[PDB]
Formats: sequence, C-alpha cells, structure tokens
Amino acid sequence: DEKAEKIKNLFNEVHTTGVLVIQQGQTQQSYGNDLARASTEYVPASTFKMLNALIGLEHHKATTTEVFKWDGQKRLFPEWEKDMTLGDAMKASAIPVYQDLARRIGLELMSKEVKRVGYGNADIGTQVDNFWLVGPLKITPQQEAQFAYKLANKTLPFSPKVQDEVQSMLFIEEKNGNKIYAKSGWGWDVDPQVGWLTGWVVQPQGNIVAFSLNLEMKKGIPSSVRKEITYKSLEQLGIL
Repeated sequence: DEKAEKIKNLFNEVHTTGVLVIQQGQTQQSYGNDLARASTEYVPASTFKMLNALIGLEHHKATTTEVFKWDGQKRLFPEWEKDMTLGDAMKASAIPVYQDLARRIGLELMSKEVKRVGYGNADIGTQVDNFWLVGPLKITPQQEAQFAYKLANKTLPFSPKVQDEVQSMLFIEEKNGNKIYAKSGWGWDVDPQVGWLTGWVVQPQGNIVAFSLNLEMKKGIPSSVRKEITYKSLEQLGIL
C-alpha cells in the first residue's frame, strides 16, 4: 500500500495525472494518481519507433549500419538535420527518419505487421507516415508494458537477431548494476498531449522488469518529468 501511495504522490507533485505500469512475469501492477489511464488508449508517438524498427529490420527495409540521409528540407529541430542511423534516430526521436522507414515499409506491409503483432488497436488508417503521431493508432500503457516485456525477453513475433538489434538501440545506461532500456514519447499534436516512457530494467542476476509511464503533458510540464518520475518510482519499488 505504501509504495503505491508514494508513487501516487510523485505524480501529484508534478501537477498532472499519470500512471506507471510495471510487468514482471505475466502479471502487471499499476501505480500513480490516475490508475484508469493504464487501460486507456493513447497515441504511441515515438514509442512506436520500437515496432517500426523491428518491422523494418525484419523485412529488409533497413539495416543497423545504413545512414538515413537528410535531404536538406527543414526539419522540426536543427539537431535532426543530419544523416543518421536507425539507432541514432531512435536516441534522437528523429521523426523524419522513421517516416522515411515507414514509407519504405509501405501501408500494406505496415498494416499487416501491426495487426499480426496485435499492437494497440492495430489501426493505422490510410496515411503511412503519421499514424503513430496523430492517430488512428492507439495503445494502452498496459499494452506498452507488455510489449516492452516481450521485447526484453525476445518473445515478440520477430527473429531474435532483430529483437537484439532493437534492444541495443534502446539502451540508456547501467545504474547500480541495472541495465536500463527505454523509449520516450510525446504526442504533442493531440489534445490533451500524452507523455510516455516505456522500457525495462535488467537487474544484476538477469531478472527483467518492464515498465510504461504514461502521463498528461500539460503546459508547463517539463519533458524531463517522464524520466524523473520513472526512475524515482522504480527506486521506491526496489527495482533500481
């Protein structure tokens, strides 16, 4: 009860509403100040890059060493206006690189694969290059944590090679002997805005603990909140 109470207050302290779903084994636990978010659908935003990369690699629409070249058209941030590998673009949440990947995959293959894997509502609509940003694709935090848990265990419906490659893209840091893997997301083109941090911890003896933080990104909420709450929560839970 006390762990849950503490984590609730972490969300209250940042003046928004959110949830953290944790998965170890086949059960999940939800924490936070709005638990109903755990089973609510939201756009994945750049959390979808995880699946986009798996599909693209598996279907030979990308390699891990190629550079996705900048064509010189203005991008949303100047940091993105350079050539990047899929891994560089993962770390940078570089939307246009992953738009290029999506277009390589194409609508038919993308739709088939998203359905095959059962990702969220598996509804990509007719626009292959923005369905993860503005809809119609939506996913719950419980689904995201499950996705992350399966990726961590290499049990998603892809080759283990491709899953290992995507895992490497997601590595953040080793902290207190724990390896942390994650992908952030911020759906800023929807209202209300959604913030994500989905990932997992590999503890020193190999135990995997997956997570998905999901909160409402209000005006004034710094994007750093996502990592801060997640880490503090995982520490309070004894995971980190």
